[PDB]
Amino acid sequence: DLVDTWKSFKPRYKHSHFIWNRTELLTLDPHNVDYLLGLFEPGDMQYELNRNNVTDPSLSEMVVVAIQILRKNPKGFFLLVEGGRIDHGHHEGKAKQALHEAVEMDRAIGQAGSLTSSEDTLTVVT
Amino acid sequence: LVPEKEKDPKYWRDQAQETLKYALELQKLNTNVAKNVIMFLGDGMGVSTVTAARILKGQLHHNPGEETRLEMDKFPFVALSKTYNTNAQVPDSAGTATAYLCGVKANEGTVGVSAATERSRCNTTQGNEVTSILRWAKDAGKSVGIVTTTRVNHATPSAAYAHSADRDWYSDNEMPPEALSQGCKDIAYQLMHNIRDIDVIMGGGRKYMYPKNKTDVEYESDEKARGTRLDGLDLVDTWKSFKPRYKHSHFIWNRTELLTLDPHNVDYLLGLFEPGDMQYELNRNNVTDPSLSEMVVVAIQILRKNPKGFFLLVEGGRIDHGHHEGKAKQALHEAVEMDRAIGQAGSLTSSEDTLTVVTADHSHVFTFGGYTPRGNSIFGLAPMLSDTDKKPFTAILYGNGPGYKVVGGERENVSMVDYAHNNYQAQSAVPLRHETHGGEDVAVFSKGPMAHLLHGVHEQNYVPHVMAYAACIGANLGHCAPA
Amino acid sequence: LVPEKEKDPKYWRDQAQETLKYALELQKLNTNVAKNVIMFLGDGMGVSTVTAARILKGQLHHNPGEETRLEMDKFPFVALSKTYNTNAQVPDSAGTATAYLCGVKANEGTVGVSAATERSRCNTTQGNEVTSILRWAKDAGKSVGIVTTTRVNHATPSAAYAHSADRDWYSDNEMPPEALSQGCKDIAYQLMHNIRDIDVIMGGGRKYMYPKNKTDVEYESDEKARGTRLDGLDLVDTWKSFKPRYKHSHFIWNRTELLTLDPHNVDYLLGLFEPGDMQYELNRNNVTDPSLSEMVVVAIQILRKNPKGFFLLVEGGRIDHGHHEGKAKQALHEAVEMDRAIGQAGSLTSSEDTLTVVTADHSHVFTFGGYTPRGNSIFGLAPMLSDTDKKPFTAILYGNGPGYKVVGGERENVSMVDYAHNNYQAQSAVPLRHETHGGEDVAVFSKGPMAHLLHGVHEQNYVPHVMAYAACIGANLGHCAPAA
Amino acid sequence: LVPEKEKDPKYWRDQAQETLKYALELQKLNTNVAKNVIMFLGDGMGVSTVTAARILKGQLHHNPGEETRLEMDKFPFVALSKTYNTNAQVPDSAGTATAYLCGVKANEGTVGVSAATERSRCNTTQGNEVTSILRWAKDAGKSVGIVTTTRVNHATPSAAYAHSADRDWYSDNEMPPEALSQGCKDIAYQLMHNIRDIDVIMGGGRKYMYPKNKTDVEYESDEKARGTRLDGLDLVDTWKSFKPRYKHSHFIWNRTELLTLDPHNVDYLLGLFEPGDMQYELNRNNVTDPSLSEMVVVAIQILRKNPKGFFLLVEGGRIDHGHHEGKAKQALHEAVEMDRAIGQAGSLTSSEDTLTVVTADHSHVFTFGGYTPRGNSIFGLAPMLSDTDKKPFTAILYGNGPGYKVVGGERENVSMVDYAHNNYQAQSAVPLRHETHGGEDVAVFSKGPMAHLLHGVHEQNYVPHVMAYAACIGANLGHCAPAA
Ligand SMILES: *[C@@H]1O[C@H](CO)[C@@H](O[C@@H]2O[C@H](CO)[C@@H](O)[C@H](O)[C@H]2NC(C)=O)[C@H](O)[C@H]1NC(C)=O
Ligand SMILES: *[C@@H]1O[C@H](CO)[C@@H](O[C@@H]2O[C@H](CO)[C@@H](O)[C@H](O)[C@H]2NC(C)=O)[C@H](O)[C@H]1NC(C)=O
Ligand SMILES: *[C@@H]1O[C@H](CO)[C@@H](O[C@@H]2O[C@H](CO)[C@@H](O)[C@H](O)[C@H]2NC(C)=O)[C@H](O)[C@H]1NC(C)=O
Ligand SMILES: *[C@@H]1O[C@H](CO)[C@@H](O[C@@H]2O[C@H](CO)[C@@H](O)[C@H](O)[C@H]2NC(C)=O)[C@H](O)[C@H]1NC(C)=O
Ligand SMILES: *[C@@H]1O[C@H](CO)[C@@H](O[C@@H]2O[C@H](CO)[C@@H](O)[C@H](O)[C@H]2NC(C)=O)[C@H](O)[C@H]1NC(C)=O
Ligand SMILES: *[C@@H]1O[C@H](CO)[C@@H](O[C@@H]2O[C@H](CO)[C@@H](O)[C@H](O)[C@H]2NC(C)=O)[C@H](O)[C@H]1NC(C)=O
Ligand SMILES: *[C@@H]1O[C@H](CO)[C@@H](O[C@@H]2O[C@H](CO)[C@@H](O)[C@H](O)[C@H]2NC(C)=O)[C@H](O)[C@H]1NC(C)=O
Ligand SMILES: *[C@@H]1O[C@H](CO)[C@@H](O)[C@H](O)[C@H]1NC(C)=O
Ligand SMILES: *[C@@H]1O[C@H](CO)[C@@H](O)[C@H](O)[C@H]1NC(C)=O
Ligand SMILES: *[C@@H]1O[C@H](CO)[C@@H](O)[C@H](O)[C@H]1NC(C)=O
Ligand SMILES: *[C@@H]1O[C@H](CO)[C@@H](O)[C@H](O)[C@H]1NC(C)=O
Ligand SMILES: *[C@@H]1O[C@H](CO)[C@@H](O)[C@H](O)[C@H]1NC(C)=O
Ligand SMILES: *[C@@H]1O[C@H](CO)[C@@H](O)[C@H](O)[C@H]1NC(C)=O
Ligand SMILES: *[C@@H]1O[C@H](CO)[C@@H](O)[C@H](O)[C@H]1NC(C)=O
Ligand SMILES: [Ca+2]
Ligand SMILES: [Ca+2]
Ligand SMILES: [Ca+2]
Ligand SMILES: [Ca+2]
Ligand SMILES: [Mg+2]
Ligand SMILES: [Mg+2]
Ligand SMILES: [Mg+2]
Ligand SMILES: [Zn+2]
Ligand SMILES: [Zn+2]
Ligand SMILES: [Zn+2]
Ligand SMILES: [Zn+2]
Ligand SMILES: [Zn+2]
Ligand SMILES: [Zn+2]
Ligand SMILES: [Zn+2]
Repeated sequence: DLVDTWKSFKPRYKHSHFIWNRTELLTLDPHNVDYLLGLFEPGDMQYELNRNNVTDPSLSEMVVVAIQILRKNPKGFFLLVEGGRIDHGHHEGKAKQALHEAVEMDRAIGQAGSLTSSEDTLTVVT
Repeated sequence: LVPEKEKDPKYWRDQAQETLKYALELQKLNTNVAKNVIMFLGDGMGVSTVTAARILKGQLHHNPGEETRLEMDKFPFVALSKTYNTNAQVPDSAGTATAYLCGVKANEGTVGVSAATERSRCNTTQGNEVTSILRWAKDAGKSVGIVTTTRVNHATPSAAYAHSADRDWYSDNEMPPEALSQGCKDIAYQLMHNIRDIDVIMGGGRKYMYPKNKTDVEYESDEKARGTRLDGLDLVDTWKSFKPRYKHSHFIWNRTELLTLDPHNVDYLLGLFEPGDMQYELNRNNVTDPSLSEMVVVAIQILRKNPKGFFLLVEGGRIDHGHHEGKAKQALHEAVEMDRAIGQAGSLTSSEDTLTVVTADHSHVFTFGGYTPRGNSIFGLAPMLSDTDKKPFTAILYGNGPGYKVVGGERENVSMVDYAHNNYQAQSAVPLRHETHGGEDVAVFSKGPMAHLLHGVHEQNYVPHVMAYAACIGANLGHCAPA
Repeated sequence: LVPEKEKDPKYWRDQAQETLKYALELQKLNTNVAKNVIMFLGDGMGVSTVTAARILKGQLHHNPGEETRLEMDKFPFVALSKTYNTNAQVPDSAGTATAYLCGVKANEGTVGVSAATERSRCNTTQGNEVTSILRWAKDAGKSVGIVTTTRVNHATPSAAYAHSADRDWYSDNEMPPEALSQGCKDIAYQLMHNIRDIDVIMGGGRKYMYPKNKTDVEYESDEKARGTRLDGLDLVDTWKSFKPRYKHSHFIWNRTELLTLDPHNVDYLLGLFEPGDMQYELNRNNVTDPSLSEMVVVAIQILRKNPKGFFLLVEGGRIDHGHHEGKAKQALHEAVEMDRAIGQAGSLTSSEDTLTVVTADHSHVFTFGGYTPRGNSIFGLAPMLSDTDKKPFTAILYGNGPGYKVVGGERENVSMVDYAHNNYQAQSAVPLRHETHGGEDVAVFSKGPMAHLLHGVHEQNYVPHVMAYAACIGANLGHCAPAA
Repeated sequence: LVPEKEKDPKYWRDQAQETLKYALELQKLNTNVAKNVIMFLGDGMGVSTVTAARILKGQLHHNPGEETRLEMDKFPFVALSKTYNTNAQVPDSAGTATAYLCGVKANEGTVGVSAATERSRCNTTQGNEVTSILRWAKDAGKSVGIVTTTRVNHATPSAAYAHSADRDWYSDNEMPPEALSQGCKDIAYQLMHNIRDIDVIMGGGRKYMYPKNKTDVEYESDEKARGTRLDGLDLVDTWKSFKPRYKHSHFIWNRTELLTLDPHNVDYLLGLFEPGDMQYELNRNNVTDPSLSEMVVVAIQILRKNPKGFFLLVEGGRIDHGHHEGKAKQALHEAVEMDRAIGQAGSLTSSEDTLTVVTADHSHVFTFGGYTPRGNSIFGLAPMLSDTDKKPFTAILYGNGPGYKVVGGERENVSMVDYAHNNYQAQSAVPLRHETHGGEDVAVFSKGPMAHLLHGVHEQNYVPHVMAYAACIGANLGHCAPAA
């Protein structure tokens, strides 16, 4: 049980949670969780156009609380964000899914820009 | 002798009431968290050895000796350790090291494996390994150190990192060809491969790292110091290879390089100062070779950096070898030198966040006593001759060992020899090439967070469990659990 | 050997974590007032003696041995005691007794006096006497008891009541004329006159209580069992003559009497079962004489009456004698017999209000090694022969003593002999008529109220200062003061 | 007593070469960054006070005393401090405090200001304030603490936080209406207002914190213990209000509360244990008042939470008062208390990252002499009588102070009195109500990072410039600068 293994490796004076649906994500107090495991689908998450608004979060919703947690460390943070279903949309030849997957990551890039500062945060998009 | 102050009862009552005051203050238990964790292992340092070593330390200062306090005599909490191996009543060096380093009593001649393993048979090893508190530390992000005066592949240090079926398998030169075909790796090879980020390693075992017949740097004129690996490998080069190229790693081999260093500048240290075991403190080279205290100091200085702390294992080895030769003056002087290291380590850290543990793996058949007067030199004689053979005898006597001397049915008249010599072998009851271990319990000295948990008569494997629970490392971490 | 269950790492990991769990609950420290105090003194039972005895107690049950838990092993708190005398690096039975009973360290050969007293000089006694915890207990209304298997005027029990410049002055027959003329009195006389209402006295030494040449009540024909006193006093009668008559004072001398008595019915007990010392537990007459455990239970049942509590000094006395003789089997069985009495005391008292200490006055040069296999008989042999002279050797070996045996040249081939005998003397390095003591530290075992006050490496005389603090007796009553 | 080992030349040579061996290893200098900085200020601890207190500490363990080693004696590096003020030759507690805590020498009676400020003239305070190492430490992000046995608004502690033109302005009750109307605020007021986040504040002065005529928590019936504040402010409440509410800020006033706190949970501590100064340790109430070592231990445990480090100012301040009263036994026993506290601090910190400094502010005219024999009680007599008047004299003798006593034209035959008494005032050359300070130099004891920088004869204001440089706080940050 690698979810158990993930929990066990963490010192339990810290707050480790693990979640799987969107309600648990938007309920967390980011100021109060140190370790988070969010696995929301058995395989890949659905396309944004096919997302279920109640059981599954968007990419921006995940990126926002992800930044809010990582900021607590005084030494900074590193964050890797993958709008990685653009590729799956192009592979299927469904350009309407690929472009909507791209717009969603751009919305996320805008949210990340509001939660950090150009003066001390470097953001690379490629 | 009788000091004048000890003839006054108020002195002994004043002393006991101060001790009673400190005992009451110790009720405020230290329930902090062991950010750092140091274990001092006196090899063969039984209860009889610590008392004689205490008397020796004071006698070096022209005091009677019995009233001296060792550095470890100042640790607040003392326990007794049942040292027996799972297959040996009188235990050995390796199987005990698995007990106090891994938490599992094992078989004689094995390190890092449970009792399911059989000695020298390798197809009992896989699936039977056990991990050590050194591994538990690094897994939790701490730094780790191995400092010793024996070889780094000797039985006691090897239980920190290795999992071998025979303690004799130093390098692959010392292995049977059957065991190579089964695909088993010697201890020296295992030092550089199981935990590839041991920050500090200091001790001996230089020739088990160089290819066979390759000359040694310090003793080129000698061949018993030559390399031993049929591998043709170079584990010094190999050591340097698993560290990130941008980190500061050094490798030293003499004393000058040790003190030359900037601890604030080294991330990974490797010191191998002799081809095999390091020279007795009483025989050490001031110029070329460091002492155990010197090595402990820069070891702690390097390991102090890690914000999550460190674990350090110091083995005051060669206490064991001294008794094995029957030369008690060497074994006692090795014990006093480890006590200097306990003192230095006590100042470079704080008891508030550093749990330090001092103990032995087993004892020896070492005794002393002839109703000797107060202040009598620990290597001196009893006041009376034998009421059986009208000859003097030394306070120190061994159960067995090479001190047995008989000039044809006649036990040696000791007033004709230098019994206070460094290499003198006190008499024994049964002659052997080497004096044997002892099955009696050993003492456990502890100071720091949760040091009070080592309280009574414990099985030897219980020791690392406590040090694990205090640092919040290993298989149980409920000490850091806000209940 | 390897027992099957110990091949699993889960067995050691589980067993250890249960020991950790108990040690964590030990943090909540017993701080109640010691209503009762019990001291067990294994005379000469050093660290190496207790382990060999631990193996013996388990091998008498057909188990390997090393995994046995002695009744004293179950005690929560262990400390180490520095045993040296003011006068001696390697201490004796008497000077150490003054340390752990009177709180002051003294010269070898003396009891109940400071180091200002010089041995065998009587004019050095007055002004330098030190009192015992057995007296501090009595001055606080507690009942007091002394149970031993040596003479009741031996060195160890006599520190609780006597003050002498020589342990050797058992009766007035043994003192020099200058000592008698100088005013001081023999130890046996002191047992009846110093503190004249000791509740329980048991052990040997009967021949020192009756006038000279008085035939013993047991051995009418044994000369050496005849009385010794030149005084003429019947010290058993002097004992009877000192008690309040509205109390029941019984003198007994055999085992049938001891178990005939009704505890809740007898107030003062003096039981002297042998002329000299008591027989070893292995040589003990099952009919005429009682075991030490049988004496401890009868002693306790009499001493629980007093509402204020009691103090009881028990002495596994003949362990020291066993090592002095080279007979490891006798010394080891004496130790095991004392441990049985420890568990006997743990069932008749509660650790809630009873502080129990088990320790020793000093050690011996007794060892056992040889890399013996797991489960090997403690009296058995080492697996290998001597690589020097090809002949085997026992696990148990001594430093010095009468076990030395070179047969006109070579040392004895012990396959021809009886090394498991009760009276076998294991080989030694230096031949002596009597094996000597060890200078090493000895172990302290503590359970009960404030037992945690004995924690590390301590001077020997620190022990009664702790017992007297928990019991709220002696010089310092701060534990019963209005505080916390 | 002439100890037998000291008659052997090899003993002194073996020892000297052992001292020589250690000094050679000290050449490997400790040049790490001083994460923590601790300063022990022995108020009035002259050079003669240190040797006298050293002999005292050893004689409390039944030793001769002169060979005894104080905890401060074991400090590696020693220096001398020129203690004069700009105002005065023989300095005072306030002007020196500005020197060794703010790095600037000042006029007597003026804490926290320079020599441009004239004493009692407050129109000269603005523009002349100098900040302390405690403020530099707070500005660097470190926790800061103040532990003393005097009022927390006394001269020595007030230099760490206040800027005042007069040491006598404890509260507004003791200020002149000119200085109050001119706009200046009390040391007590500045304690809660200048640095509002001082983590640990422990000592005396409970009365200078509460409105006038409020009764004390300890001594309700004492009129002299009632509050003094004329502006009606509960400064103890002002303290709590300035801290955030999620923080654990406690305030305590007796020993039971201090030893009951869990340091891991308290964020800001304020301990005020007496209305004014605290009792001498020889007069302390073990039930209601903590010792100076007990306060130092808990303070270090709280300040240790900060990852950036901490600064602690400890003041064994009543050494100075004991000398002023002419009572050496009090002043000497005050010093031994600070030395015990120094030993506790060295147990809770490491020399690898903690620079500890022990010094005084000035000395007294206290001497001991008379060619006393080895081991002579420091409070005892000289071995001979006077050549002149044939009466004995004590080893301790003062230059001036209340000890001056002539029993009608002739000085007092001290064989009639208790010269060893706790309150005995040894005789002086000139009668005064209070013994005066001394102009001689004091010692400085340094251990930890860069401790070797305090090396020779130094102006007293040099001390805080070294401690700040080692901790990378204040003006010069060159120790943490990257290159070299
Ligand atoms: C999202 O996950 C939470 C947590 O598992 C769900 O809440 C649980 O719901 C079940 C049944 O409704 C209850 O038995 C549990 O007690 C609930 N747990 C908690 C912590 O609230 C929630 O129902 C899930 N929502 C969706 C839409 O899947
Ligand atoms: C300790 O080891 C160092 C390192 O090998 C020795 O310094 C070397 O000395 C030789 C000739 O003296 C030079 O060729 C090397 O270049 C030196 N190496 C370094 C790293 O400086 C040093 O001599 C040794 N000291 C002793 C006493 O053996
Ligand atoms: C043990 O050897 C010593 C000498 O080393 C013997 O004692 C000496 O004997 C000679 C002649 O018999 C005397 O001149 C000396 O005065 C003796 N004393 C010393 C201190 O040398 C001793 O007798 C020997 N023991 C035995 C049992 O033979
Ligand atoms: C134990 O001692 C008692 C007392 O001396 C013995 O009992 C008495 O023996 C006498 C004659 O031997 C009888 O006349 C009494 O009736 C006995 N009294 C009692 C109460 O039995 C007893 O014989 C001794 N026991 C042993 C086993 O020696
Ligand atoms: C020690 O004594 C034993 C027993 O007397 C010797 O063992 C026997 O030796 C004979 C021949 O010497 C064999 O025939 C027997 O079988 C042996 N006994 C057993 C039980 O095997 C032993 O040889 C002696 N050793 C020495 C060095 O004297
Ligand atoms: C030390 O101070 C504490 C706190 O003020 C005192 O504890 C209080 O005692 C009073 C009785 O005088 C009780 O009514 C309070 O409930 C107690 N408070 C707490 C938090 O327990 C304590 O009595 C003082 N001790 C001394 C010796 O003065
Ligand atoms: C100082 O006082 C002491 C005693 O107070 C005087 O010495 C004693 O005087 C009495 C009375 O004559 C004698 O019995 C004692 O023998 C004297 N000595 C001692 C040690 O008590 C002493 O004479 C006084 N000195 C002066 C100069 O007044
Ligand atoms: C949720 O899903 C429904 C069904 O596709 C859709 O009508 C709606 O726009 C989605 N978003 C919401 C409710 O925010
Ligand atoms: C390996 O272990 C098995 C155990 O079933 C044993 O039978 C076999 O002999 C071992 N290997 C060799 C080469 O002996
Ligand atoms: C080591 O130093 C000591 C110091 O005096 C000296 O006596 C000894 O000869 C030296 N030995 C070596 C091997 O350098
Ligand atoms: C003790 O008694 C002896 C015997 O006469 C005597 O010579 C000596 O002076 C006495 N000493 C003391 C201190 O009483
Ligand atoms: C004790 O009684 C048992 C059982 O009757 C007997 O076998 C044994 O011999 C007796 N004890 C002794 C020492 O004889
Ligand atoms: C300050 O005021 C006092 C009187 O209030 C006066 O004597 C003094 O000269 C003034 N000093 C300055 C600098 O104004
Ligand atoms: C402090 O404790 C000591 C301990 O013996 C006692 O003698 C003294 O009277 C106590 N004093 C106070 C004021 O509690
Ligand atoms: Ca989902
Ligand atoms: Ca070398
Ligand atoms: Ca009988
Ligand atoms: Ca108070
Ligand atoms: Mg080893
Ligand atoms: Mg005895
Ligand atoms: Mg002051
Ligand atoms: Zn792709
Ligand atoms: Zn070993
Ligand atoms: Zn060994
Ligand atoms: Zn004894
Ligand atoms: Zn004995
Ligand atoms: Zn001052
Ligand atoms: Zn002053």
